[PDB]
Amino acid sequence: MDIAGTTAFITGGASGIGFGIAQRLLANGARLVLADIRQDHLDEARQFFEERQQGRNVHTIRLDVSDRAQMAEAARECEAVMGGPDILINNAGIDPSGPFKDATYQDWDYGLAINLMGPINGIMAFTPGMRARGRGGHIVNTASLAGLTPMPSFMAIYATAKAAVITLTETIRDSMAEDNIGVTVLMPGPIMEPTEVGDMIVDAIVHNKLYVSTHGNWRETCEARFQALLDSMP
Amino acid sequence: MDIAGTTAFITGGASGIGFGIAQRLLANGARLVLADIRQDHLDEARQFFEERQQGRNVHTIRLDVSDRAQMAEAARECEAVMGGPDILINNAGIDPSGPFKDATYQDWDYGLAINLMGPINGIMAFTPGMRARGRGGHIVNTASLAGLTPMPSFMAIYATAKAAVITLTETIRDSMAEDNIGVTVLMPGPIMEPTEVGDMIVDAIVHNKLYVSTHGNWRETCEARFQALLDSMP
Repeated sequence: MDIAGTTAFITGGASGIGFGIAQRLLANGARLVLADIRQDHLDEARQFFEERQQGRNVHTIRLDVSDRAQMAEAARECEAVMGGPDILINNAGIDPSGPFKDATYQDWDYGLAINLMGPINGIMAFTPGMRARGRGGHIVNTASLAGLTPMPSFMAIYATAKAAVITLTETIRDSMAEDNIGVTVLMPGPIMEPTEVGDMIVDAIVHNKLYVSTHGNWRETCEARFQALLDSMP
Repeated sequence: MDIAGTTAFITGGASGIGFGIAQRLLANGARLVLADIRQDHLDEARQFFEERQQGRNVHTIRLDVSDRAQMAEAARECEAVMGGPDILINNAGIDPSGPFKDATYQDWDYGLAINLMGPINGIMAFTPGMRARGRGGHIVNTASLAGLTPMPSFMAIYATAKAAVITLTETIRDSMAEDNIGVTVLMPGPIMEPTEVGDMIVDAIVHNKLYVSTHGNWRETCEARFQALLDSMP
């Protein structure tokens, strides 16, 4: 899809990959709504754009992506203030990792709430409008290569959630396509510069690419896992 | 591990795959605790074994695997009544499929609660004892080939949950290994006789196999997905 003239709503938008994506979407003609849990991060992020004389095209919303009522409110605020959005970037995450025997129900609940239910809540809250407005759109979900390559037990919660996000994104593709909404799952490793990731995401939105991986260092470990899965099949 | 003289706790144990696993574990010398949400199913399953003079080796518990308090109760009752368990089969599932546009938060919460949090709750409630008793054990989680091969959007919730269970099982392996507890993820297709699946699980427990797939029909479709993932990697 064409990025020019669109509005992008970006969770975890005040730092890291989310902020790199923000920069490159704005550079390609999008207006921005940055959502994040930290007030100070959001103000710093908009100040960056302020210094580049683009403050009027960036709005910020303090948001907990696990709060479904807040997510619905944010979708209405986005539409009112900046329009749309046409582009939804579900990028917020957290890392609940630690010795697996020390893991608690609270770790599981929080880990899944942000990393898995965040994107689900975004899809639930934003797609009714994205479908109804009828001008297409795009959804990017940030997963991780930790959702694909074999991971150790101290990363069980994170890996489990991010694997789910990969399959979620794959599986909703046909449903979203009915209303000309493309989907992409972003699978980072160690974050390469955020604006480089941003440009990969620009390409994925423009050309409707399902998969974006930032690194290839786990090609062989992934291949080995994939082969073991295949070998299990009679 | 040797199955003879062990106790197996099996969720969704009163029908389908769970009951086939129950049958073959008992045939290999395990005592059984069958857990299921349906009391009438449990009664029928109990009767089946009673008529084959195996009644005193089977115990039934009505259980909602998404209820953590009930799961804690079940672990206490299992240990008291039948001992152990040495073998934990997290097999309960449900399918909230339907047009993805019409999916509700309730569909997602139910789908994830049973299919993903069920096994997590089983692990959390049962593995402390399995570790403490110090005689090792085995955990089988029932996922699905739907968690691996590309699925249509109307199956998004099920596919998402089952993909997560595959990764859950992979990642916890090294933690469970510390206490000589092996793990297996079972990935079924269309259910082939349940007892045939049961024998695959006997083999997995005896030989500590990480993966069991019941069908080879999705080899090529999985290969294509895996290749697309690999191709995304720089």
